[PDB]
Amino acid sequence: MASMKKKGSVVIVGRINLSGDTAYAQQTRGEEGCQETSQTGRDKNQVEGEVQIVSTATQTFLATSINGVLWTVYHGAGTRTIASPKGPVTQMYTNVDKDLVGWQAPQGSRSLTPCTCGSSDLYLVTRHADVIPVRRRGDSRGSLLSPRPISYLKGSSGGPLLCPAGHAVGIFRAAVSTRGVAKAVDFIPVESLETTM
Ligand SMILES: COc1ccc2nc(C)c(O[C@@H]3C[C@H]4C(=O)N[C@]5(C(=O)NS(=O)(=O)C6(C)CC6)C[C@H]5/C=C\CCCCC[C@H](NC(=O)OC5(C)CCC5)C(=O)N4C3)nc2c1
Ligand SMILES: [Zn+2]
Repeated sequence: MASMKKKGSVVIVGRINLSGDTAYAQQTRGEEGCQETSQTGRDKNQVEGEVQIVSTATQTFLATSINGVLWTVYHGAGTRTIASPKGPVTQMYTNVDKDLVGWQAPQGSRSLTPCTCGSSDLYLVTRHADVIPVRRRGDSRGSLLSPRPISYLKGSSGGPLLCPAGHAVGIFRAAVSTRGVAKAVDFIPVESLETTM
């Protein structure tokens, strides 16, 4: 019992900048600082933007602020705390049945607005700042207009699907593939988040 370890915190290591004319990834912390922040849970870096790049000791993925909650996937974060300036912060939402977790949105982040447009013309934002057109096909499904190898989507779970107006429509959860080519995506609809709150 004395030699039992504690898993580290999720750590913000960068962001996807959607501010201006061009989307681009920014890194805010390197691997050594990430590993240390994961163990202490103390992250004093300023946070900005809507889409964060996050990492554990073993995985990296995305997390998206909607309505004052930083949302991501359970298969990335598990039940882990997130590092913050005052120490590890416990999850405010955990739903393994939805592959969904959330923490209070960090001070300085901006939140996306939940979409009420009812539009089926969506855009998936990846960890490489690709903005991928996706046609909505169901409550939790959308097809890529231009399929591509799943490699290009790996590490983007927790990223947003946006409507034409830039509202949040869902959180990227899984990729549907044939012969390694992603033809469709599975996502947590924003309404499932809004119900969870
Ligand atoms: C443990 O407790 C839980 C609870 C509920 C869970 N619920 C789901 C649906 C789940 O699925 C896992 C993880 C997810 C994934 O891989 N997600 C993306 C991703 O990027 N992760 S990641 O960031 O790299 C990483 C791992 C965090 C660091 C976007 C994926 C990108 C590429 C796919 C790669 C090949 C995989 C193709 C696969 N496909 C698929 O399952 O399709 C369907 C059958 C499911 C409905 C249709 C797929 O996508 N996943 C498999 N695990 C759960 C686990
Ligand atoms: Zn909208």
